Amino acid sequence: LDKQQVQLLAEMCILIDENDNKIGAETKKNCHLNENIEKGLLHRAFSVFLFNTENKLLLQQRSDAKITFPGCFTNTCCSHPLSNPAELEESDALGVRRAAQRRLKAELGIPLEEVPPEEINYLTRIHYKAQSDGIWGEHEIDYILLVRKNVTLNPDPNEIKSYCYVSKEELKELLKKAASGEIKITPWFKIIAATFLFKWWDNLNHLNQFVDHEKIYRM
Ligand SMILES: [Mg+2]
Repeated sequence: LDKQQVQLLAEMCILIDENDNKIGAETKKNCHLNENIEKGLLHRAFSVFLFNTENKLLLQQRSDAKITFPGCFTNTCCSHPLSNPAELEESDALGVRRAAQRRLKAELGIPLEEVPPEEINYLTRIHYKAQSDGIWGEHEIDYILLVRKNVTLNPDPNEIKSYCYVSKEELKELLKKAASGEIKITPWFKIIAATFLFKWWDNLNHLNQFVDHEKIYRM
C-alpha cells in the first residue's frame, strides 16, 4: 500500500453509537477493516459538497493510492473528524466543521482562510455501510456539509488524481458512465446523488427547508 496513506491509517477516529453519541476512539485502520465493521464498529465522518457561483459542484477522482475506493469519482471531500479536543467539539457540529476545513486544505489545497467553519453549512446526517474489497470498507454516520464559494485549488496528488466542476447535466452524464462501468463512483456519492443531492442543488439559496439536525437518515 502507498506509504503516505498507510501513515494516515494511524489517525484516531471518533467511535460512536448508532445515534451518533461518542463512545470511544480507534485508529482509521481499525475503523475501516470489514472484520471490525461486521461486529458493528462505527465512526463519525463528514462529506463536503462545494458549489461555486456558477452553481457547479466540485468533484474529485480519488488517487490510486487511496486504500478504500481508489480511482473513484466522488463529491468534494469525504473524511472524518479526529479524536482530539478541537474536532470532538459537538457544539453546532464545530468539530466536524473544523475537520472539513482541515481536510479541504490537505486534499484540495484550499487555504484554511477560504473555508473557516462559518462558511461550512451542516445540513443533516446519513448512516451507511459499504465494502471496498474483501479487507476494507466503511461504516459511518456522515455529516453532510455544504460550502458555496469560489475557492482556489492546489490539490495533493497523493489524495486525488483529478478534480472537476460539473453542472447538473454533466453530473448526470457522469452517473450514466458509472452505470456502464466506464468509470467508478464511491458508495456514499452514489447514495447521496440518488437521494438528496439534486434536491439541495435546486435550493442552494434556501437550504433551510432541507436542514435536519434531528434525524439520522439510515441508508
Ligand atoms: Mg470512514
